[PDB]
Amino acid sequence: MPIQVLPPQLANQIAAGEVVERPASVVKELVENSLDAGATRIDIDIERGGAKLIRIRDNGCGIKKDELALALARHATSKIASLDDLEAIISLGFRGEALASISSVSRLTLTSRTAEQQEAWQAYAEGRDMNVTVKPAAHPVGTTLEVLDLFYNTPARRKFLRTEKTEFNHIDEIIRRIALARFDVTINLSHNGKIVRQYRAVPEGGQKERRLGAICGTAFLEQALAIEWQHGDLTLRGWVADPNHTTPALAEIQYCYVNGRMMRDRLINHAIRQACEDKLGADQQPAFVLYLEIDPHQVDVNVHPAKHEVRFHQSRLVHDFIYQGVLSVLQ
Amino acid sequence: MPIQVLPPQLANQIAAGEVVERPASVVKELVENSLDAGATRIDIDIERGGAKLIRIRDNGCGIKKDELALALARHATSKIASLDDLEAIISLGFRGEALASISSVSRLTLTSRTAEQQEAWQAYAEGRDMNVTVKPAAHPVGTTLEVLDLFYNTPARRKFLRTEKTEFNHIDEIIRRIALARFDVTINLSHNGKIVRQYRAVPEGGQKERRLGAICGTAFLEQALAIEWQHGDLTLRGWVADPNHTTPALAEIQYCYVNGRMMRDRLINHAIRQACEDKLGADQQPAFVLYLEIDPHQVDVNVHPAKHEVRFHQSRLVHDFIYQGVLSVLQ
DNA sequence: GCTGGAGGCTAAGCTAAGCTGA
DNA sequence: TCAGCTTAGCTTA
Ligand SMILES: Nc1ncnc2c1ncn2[C@@H]1O[C@H](COP(=O)(O)OP(=O)(O)NP(=O)(O)O)[C@@H](O)[C@H]1O
Ligand SMILES: Nc1ncnc2c1ncn2[C@@H]1O[C@H](COP(=O)(O)OP(=O)(O)NP(=O)(O)O)[C@@H](O)[C@H]1O
Ligand SMILES: [Mg+2]
Ligand SMILES: [Mg+2]
Repeated sequence: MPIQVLPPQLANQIAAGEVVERPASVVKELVENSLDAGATRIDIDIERGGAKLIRIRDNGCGIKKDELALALARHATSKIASLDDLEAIISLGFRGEALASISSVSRLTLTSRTAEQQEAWQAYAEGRDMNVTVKPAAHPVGTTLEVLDLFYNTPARRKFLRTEKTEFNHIDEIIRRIALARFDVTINLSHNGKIVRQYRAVPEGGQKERRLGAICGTAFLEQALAIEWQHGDLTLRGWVADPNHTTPALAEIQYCYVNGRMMRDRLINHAIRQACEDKLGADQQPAFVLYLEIDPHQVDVNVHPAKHEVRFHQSRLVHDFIYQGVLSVLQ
Repeated sequence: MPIQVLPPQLANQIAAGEVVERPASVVKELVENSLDAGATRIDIDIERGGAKLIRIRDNGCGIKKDELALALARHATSKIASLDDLEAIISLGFRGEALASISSVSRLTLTSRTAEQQEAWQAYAEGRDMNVTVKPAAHPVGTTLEVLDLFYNTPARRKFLRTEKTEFNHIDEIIRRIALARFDVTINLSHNGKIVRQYRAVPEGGQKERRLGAICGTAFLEQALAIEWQHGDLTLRGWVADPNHTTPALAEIQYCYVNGRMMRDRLINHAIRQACEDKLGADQQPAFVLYLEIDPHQVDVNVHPAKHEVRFHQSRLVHDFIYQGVLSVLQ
């Protein structure tokens, strides 16, 4: 058997194996792409638990017609030009294996119109080589993605899809986590056409209690302890629940963000777990939302396909900083 | 800010961010390539903790000149042709992004000679466009990879290399895990030219115990309890230590394999952790080397870039099966 | 003697609570 | 004001 180059559709389907875990991961990737384009209104429209239709609409800068084809392509992005840019990144996007993977394992139609361009355009990728065709359409300034029949072309991945309810629950979990990360963009979720969740954006210099309550819950809000802890460029803000009377209903909310990204990292969770176990004695594991800010040069984020976990250049210092911050919180 | 295709060197450097974590990951990837290729003698030579030179030599099938050129390329492999092959994986390779990534973040000089072809060939990929140069060389039947000056051209990642000692410790850990996974191949590790570890291959139907002692110490062997728990298609074989007198020195040995690949999976580790914490006190978490064998269709392995986390189609059944197996072991 | 790095399910069905229609 | 339907929480696989 010879060493032969995989056809681009097959290569993208393999990339979809790591970056597209469930319909929830498709919603996360498309929402992040909209947020990086400076969008303020995000309208997500899940149908049949994401298996049938996932539609995301935004009021972002859009994708001009000629570059629409290269947007759907693989290893093609407008967020890095060289390794130096990758060292100091601010966007939620580095590589071009985001739209390529989803378009490979589904029927992805990309409708967009930039503010400068008068007329909107559609683009969808099909075939063994994933060629893209651009048809004219009507849309306001912004972009709309429709992911239809997810894993239609990969029978094995469809076998992995769970029931309609659980898949929407995972999509709702990702929407809630994105909404907390950015308290400045309105996110409107809708399942089977019936509105499920609406978060109205609090403007810069506003009250953060209302939206956080709508996402976390009233119990978390009345039991929230807002914090601010700085040892230099390391700054840890956010709300931590009180462990004295935390209920199992509140236990599900354990989110941590590093420079505005969703972190499911071992180091940070372990630091909080040690802090909780030291000033309590047992694993009550109280609810918390922590926003950590560091120079992007002290952190490496190109570590995981879905960019959940992160590698810190100052691992022991960051662990000590988070541990001291949570220890101060429990006072 | 236009959408531009990333140059191949940059794209491969980004892939290296996820697949090439440390010199240990480079040793793991190159050793896996040799085993699947069919090798009985693997000779690894780490110099200056992997930072200066990593050389892996095998007695495998080798790579002919034209296929040698495509070996260094990205998305080029001889282990999958279509999705059906990806469903029915019996090899340790799916994508072509491992050698492309290592050749991107280092000076990779692949040298090989197949059994049939007359003479050996040395091939290396260089430049921002990653052109491949194939010069003549001398080598017996098999292949040799030399990774020199790891992360020389990526200063951002070199700062993450810890020391000479720790990097070799991680390489030694991966070598011991590979050796246990296949008791069929001789693996000879050498640091700065001084032999550190030698494991001689036990012939088919041979006694495993002596090699297991060389990898996990005599204490594991006097405290070993072999198992064969089989329910339906699921078979959990291997050796588990006794928690009655387990030392912290033995606690480092917690390896688990799914269809003969090294798993750092959340579901499996969690199941063993629950089983140990139910029939023990003070979180004893005893040492174990357990081989799970499952139908290749009921587990998905294309889940993580470094392939140490699997997605099971029957998550609850597999968790219960492993939990029951370890619970039976602890009596 | 000092120094790195942190193990840690997941999903479906049933029952209870709240809101809307008769 | 009471009954029925939908959504959330809990339990077992
Ligand atoms: N909603 C949007 N509005 C405007 N531009 C967009 C939008 N979505 C995607 N784009 C652009 O289109 C390109 C498509 O590439 P993509 O694969 O999404 O890159 P990425 O976001 O950097 N990838 P990743 O690292 O996986 O997150 C991006 O570089 C964006 O700049
Ligand atoms: N030691 C070796 N001996 C023989 N053939 C080899 C060897 N190493 C690599 N090859 C061949 O070169 C190709 C390149 O493999 P590589 O780029 O590492 O990806 P892969 O191993 O096929 N998949 P992945 O698990 O992602 O790394 C393989 O398909 C093999 O056919
Ligand atoms: Mg993207
Ligand atoms: Mg490989």
